[PDB]
Amino acid sequence: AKMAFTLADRVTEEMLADKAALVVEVVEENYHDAPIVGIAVVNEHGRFFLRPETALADPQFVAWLGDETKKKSMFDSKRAAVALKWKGIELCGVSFDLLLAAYLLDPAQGVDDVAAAAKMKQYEAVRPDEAVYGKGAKRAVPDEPVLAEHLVRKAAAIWELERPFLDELRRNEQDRLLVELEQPLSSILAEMEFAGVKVDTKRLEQMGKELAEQLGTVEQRIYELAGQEFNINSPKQLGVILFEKLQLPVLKKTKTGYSTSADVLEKLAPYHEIVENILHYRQLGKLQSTYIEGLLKVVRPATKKVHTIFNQALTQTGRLSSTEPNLQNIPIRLEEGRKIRQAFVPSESDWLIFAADYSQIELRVLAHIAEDDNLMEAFRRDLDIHTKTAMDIFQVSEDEVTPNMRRQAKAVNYGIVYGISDYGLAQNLNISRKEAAEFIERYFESFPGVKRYMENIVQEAKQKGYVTTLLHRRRYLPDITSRNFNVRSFAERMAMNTPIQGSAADIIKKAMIDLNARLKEERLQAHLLLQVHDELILEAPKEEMERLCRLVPEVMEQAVTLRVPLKVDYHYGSTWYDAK
DNA sequence: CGATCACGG
DNA sequence: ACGCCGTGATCG
Ligand SMILES: Cc1cn([C@H]2CC[C@@H](COP(=O)(O)OP(=O)(O)OP(=O)(O)O)O2)c(=O)[nH]c1=O
Ligand SMILES: OC[C@H]1O[C@@](CO)(O[C@H]2O[C@H](CO)[C@@H](O)[C@H](O)[C@H]2O)[C@@H](O)[C@@H]1O
Ligand SMILES: [Mg+2]
Repeated sequence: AKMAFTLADRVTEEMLADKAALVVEVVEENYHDAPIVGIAVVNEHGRFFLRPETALADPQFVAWLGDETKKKSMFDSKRAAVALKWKGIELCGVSFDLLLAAYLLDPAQGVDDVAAAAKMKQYEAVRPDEAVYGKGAKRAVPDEPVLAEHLVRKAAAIWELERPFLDELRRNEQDRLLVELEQPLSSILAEMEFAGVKVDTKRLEQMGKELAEQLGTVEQRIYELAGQEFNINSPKQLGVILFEKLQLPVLKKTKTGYSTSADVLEKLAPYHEIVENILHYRQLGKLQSTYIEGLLKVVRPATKKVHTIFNQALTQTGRLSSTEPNLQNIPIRLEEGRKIRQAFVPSESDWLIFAADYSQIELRVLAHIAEDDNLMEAFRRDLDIHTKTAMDIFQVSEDEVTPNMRRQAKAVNYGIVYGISDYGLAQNLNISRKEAAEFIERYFESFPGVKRYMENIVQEAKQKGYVTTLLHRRRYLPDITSRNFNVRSFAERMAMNTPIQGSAADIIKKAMIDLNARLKEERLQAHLLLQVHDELILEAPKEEMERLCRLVPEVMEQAVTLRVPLKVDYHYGSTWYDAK
């Protein structure tokens, strides 16, 4: 169609109205220190394209960007706010984010550009980003006339789409979810990303050297026990060595061949001691490629900071994800890998890392939603839920529960409600299927409210076509009412899990908002560095630690009010490792 | 490029 | 058929 706009040479007053759609275009997927390629503004007065050299050097435009009373509608304002922070420019007054609006309406659409959001409301006057920029190796900023139209069309779409999106969100009881939760969170995340996390690169390099030496050792020992050289990192080549050369029993097959999973290898340990060396090599290899080589590749060598990106509009359940680097999967469960955490350090001298974590938040959320008398009682009385379950499924008194029995009970606790089978429980814990089935019966008899939640939540999903979380986030499950046992089954387990995992996401998000408010309120230097699903990581001057110790846990625990209390553990020290 | 494997929640 | 949600390295 025909859409008129001003390809402007200079900023003018009518471009600085107090309500506008604004596009600050960053074409690099990773927007940290990335170029801004163009600016579009659409308001009551018209449509404008501005060259970034010009607009970002203009004191009036920069003031307008920074003024919170001048309201902007955008798509992915976090991308813009961060790219602008790298250029030394503050962005304020973002009142609508089309990306977050589309995400809330349906995460399954995987909306990742203005065009994809526009399609939800049959708005077609805008091209997909991939069509304008090209895919893969063809990725390129087009000629200025083409770029300018594309950006103005994006700004025009946001301008037209705000009301229809807000109208549907309001209808879904998700309007406060957008304006009071996700949008404020976006600003908090932008600050966390830009600040970054400081890394001890010398320590990482030292670990890397040693690891390469252990790797070399374990590798040769594997070749020696196998009587051949092969690529150990090739599950397929490893399959041949284990199941053809060594004639080890084939315990599991996939559509592609023999499994060499950690679980299969565990079950093969009575047969040959090689499998235990292979497990060791894989643990070492992971630390090396992922957490040494990977981290050092992205660290900024002049500041020693890593700058992750929290994807706020990706997961189906309302969790965040973290990329380039992922800081939500740094090792903790085994002591060797946990030491990577010593390389995560305060950004200034005399600062400390502070870490706080919800205790068993998903099971507390389950207690609340299911209204199981027995489960609710456990949390109100501050009992250990994993020990209690152990007592119920092993039919023993409390003192008889072993640390191993607690671990098995933890697997039961995080498995049954989400649809684990007796088979799955038997395979995962390497125990008899008959006993696994008894565990499952005893659990349900001990927590009958949980059995009824599973039945009721699946019924609700079938009747409504979606499930909802505590703060009204939705996930649609069109696959749920199918005759196809597998497709229906996978959808049923999503119905069981999403309300629990998604409600836990809602609670921590609200917690981050409340916390930001107070830190700023009491004018502390403390700020957030990271969120890890049910944990918050901060850094602060050491003097601030007696305050954080009282403030952080309280904000966290009172974020929402449930039919059971929420519990938070917290720790500080001179590295992330030490914050335990 | 989709599976496999390992790491976290 | 066989708990859920993620990212990265690596393979063929
Ligand atoms: C280990 C593991 C964990 N999870 C999720 C669900 C919980 C969170 C946090 O794990 P944690 O051991 O702290 O659990 P928590 O209940 O906090 O137990 P602790 O009191 O920390 O022992 O991770 C899981 O889904 N499957 C697993 O096998
Ligand atoms: O800016 C993050 C935001 O952008 C999207 C696309 O709209 O994802 C892009 O950026 C991510 C972070 O660099 C990449 O991981 C992703 O591959 C890229 O498409 C959204 O998905 C995201 O919320
Ligand atoms: Mg825990």
